[PDB]
Amino acid sequence: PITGLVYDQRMMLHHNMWDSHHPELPQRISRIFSRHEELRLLSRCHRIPARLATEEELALCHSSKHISIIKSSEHMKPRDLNRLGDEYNSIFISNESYTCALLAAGSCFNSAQAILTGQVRNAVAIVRPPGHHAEKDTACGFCFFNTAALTARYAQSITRESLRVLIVDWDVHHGNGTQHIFEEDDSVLYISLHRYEDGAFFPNSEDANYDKVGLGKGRGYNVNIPWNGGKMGDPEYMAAFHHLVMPIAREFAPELVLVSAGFDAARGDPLGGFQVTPEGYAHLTHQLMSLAAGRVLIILEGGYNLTSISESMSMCTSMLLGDSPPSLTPLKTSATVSINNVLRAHAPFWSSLR
Ligand SMILES: CN1CCc2c(c3ccccc3n2Cc2ccc(C(=O)NO)cc2)C1
Ligand SMILES: [K+]
Ligand SMILES: [K+]
Ligand SMILES: [K+]
Ligand code: NA
Ligand SMILES: [Zn+2]
Repeated sequence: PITGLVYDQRMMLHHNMWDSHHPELPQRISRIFSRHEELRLLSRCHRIPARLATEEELALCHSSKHISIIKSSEHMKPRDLNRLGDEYNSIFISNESYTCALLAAGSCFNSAQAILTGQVRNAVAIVRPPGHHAEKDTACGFCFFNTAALTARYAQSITRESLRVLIVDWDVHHGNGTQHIFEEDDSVLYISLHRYEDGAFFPNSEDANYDKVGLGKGRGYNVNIPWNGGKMGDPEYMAAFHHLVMPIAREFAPELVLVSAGFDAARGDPLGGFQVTPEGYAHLTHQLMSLAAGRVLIILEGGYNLTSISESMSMCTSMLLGDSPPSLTPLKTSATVSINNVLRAHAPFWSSLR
């Protein structure tokens, strides 16, 4: 009946030397950590130490070439960091980036280990840079290595290959890297909710549409819930959880739940354009706690309004600690259309949807 928390100020060292106001700020993690202190949540958690991921652990999901290229940035001059970062879609690199990415992943491995060895019931990881856009062979969208995907494979490496891991990705963006890593895998159920706008929203691929249901033995094990038609908020997220996320998750019966917990769908986020409230995130967390005997690890992804992310992630930790959920309209038409499209796509695979 204990909640773990991992945070290490060393992850602040990754920075954008050309644009100090770039939204993926060092202060994202320190602001969230400070809010946990202010709300007296930190003293209620068991502190789990950060560690570096090893290169062998990175190789659970990533190619040796990709690992070595990112590692090579540790001693690069500015011009070379710029050139390397520009090889990718939406990446900046500093000499500290590789270490920080290692720390984000190893923090999550230690948290998964703490849950699976029974030291804690659940945990929260206040980490950066984020992970879910990183692919086997490339960095993308602020992400170097796919922390959540690696954590699922790490968990399987200390239990069994077929350990059932649910990844719920509520960052406003599609976790293209996570989808691809697990596309043929029935051991890892990936469920993403994301703004899509028929491909107009980053990362601008039809891979994020509802008809991408998985491949081969993984068919049915990839659930994309794509939003179209502008601002969505608590009503739409609650409805998606009620009709899709929770029924599928219960049927899958995960043994571990990882949350790719971006807070860029939050009210106030300049990039997401959505209105999910801190109370909304608390309710989503509380629902997920009903799965996997409560074995839930919340991993920070995106989220760029410092006040919004600090309040939102803190509310999630309050839920993990067992606090009562806070008090919480009809859906937008396009949201009903999205949910129905996903229901039709997934009813062949999940009896709970029929
Ligand atoms: C072109 N628009 C979409 C893409 C984009 C925009 C943007 C603005 C500032 C910095 C990065 C930006 N990016 C790249 C970008 C990449 C990843 C993420 C992300 O990881 N969000 O959680 C957020 C933004 C605006
Ligand atoms: K998502
Ligand atoms: K999958
Ligand atoms: K289909
Ligand atoms: Na260890
Ligand atoms: Zn995002």
